[PDB]
Amino acid sequence: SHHWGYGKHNGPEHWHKDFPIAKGERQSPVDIDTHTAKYDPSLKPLSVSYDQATSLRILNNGHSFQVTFDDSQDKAVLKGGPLDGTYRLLQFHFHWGSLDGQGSEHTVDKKKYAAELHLVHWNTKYGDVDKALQQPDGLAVLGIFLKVGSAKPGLQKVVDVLDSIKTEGKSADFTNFDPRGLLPESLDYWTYPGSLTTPPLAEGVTWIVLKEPISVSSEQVLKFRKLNFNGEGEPEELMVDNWRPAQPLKNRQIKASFK
Ligand SMILES: CCOC(=O)c1cnc2c(NC(=S)NCc3ccc(S(N)(=O)=O)cc3)cnn2c1C
Ligand SMILES: [Zn+2]
Repeated sequence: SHHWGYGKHNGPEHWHKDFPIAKGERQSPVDIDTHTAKYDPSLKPLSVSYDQATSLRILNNGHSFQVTFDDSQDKAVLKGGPLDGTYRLLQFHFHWGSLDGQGSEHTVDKKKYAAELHLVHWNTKYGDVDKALQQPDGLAVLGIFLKVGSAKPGLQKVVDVLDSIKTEGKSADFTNFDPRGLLPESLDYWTYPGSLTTPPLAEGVTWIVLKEPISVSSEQVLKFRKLNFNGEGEPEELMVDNWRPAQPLKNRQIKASFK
């Protein structure tokens, strides 16, 4: 267990004491005001190249569940859009709510989605993720909203393994998972400079938030809500509402890839 969390005594309003950058100039997430975001005709097309992805493990880390990838070579990469050079996929994880009307970190005209998927990539010009974490352009997170409706077939393999990683520190083999199955049709996006949304809240992320949500079923998101923050044997505290709220935009502009 880590000291920080999402509760009354350790949640987002407390994080600044250990992580003073929590009150910084480029924190995430933010509200995306669709009427103030501006179309940027100079944004290059986004390239999501996930066909050679090598998934390794699925892990309950006490704040989310993550799927980890082999990032030792250019396998699954993000390029183009606002990005200079090549960003390698390291992991994905989710944020979700106790109810379908909350759970996302980003908001769209103050609308909260049921959940948000973060695909976390690092800039290969810095050689490893730890070095990338120290740079203002070290990371790129592709954010995808989840709404409750039809099931997402490409998520079901994830849902079906969550019973094996109920508590903090549990992991399982999770090879041959294809993250292409988590993507919506459209790659239309908003982009802005921001931060990690969990400690250490490092201000090194280029955010790329897709406009089109994916639909997941009520049964799929209910399985997320059966996970536990606690380790095996501690009082049961459901892993729900593991989202940081919108932070001040301050001196930033959100750009749109689309009209
Ligand atoms: C040299 C190879 O390094 C590693 O093996 C390594 C290092 N770190 C990780 C992570 N965790 C990461 S990168 N955490 C930082 C973070 C990111 C993204 C957001 S968000 N919520 O999207 O803003 C928050 C926080 C997950 N595997 N892994 C691995 C496998
Ligand atoms: Zn995240």
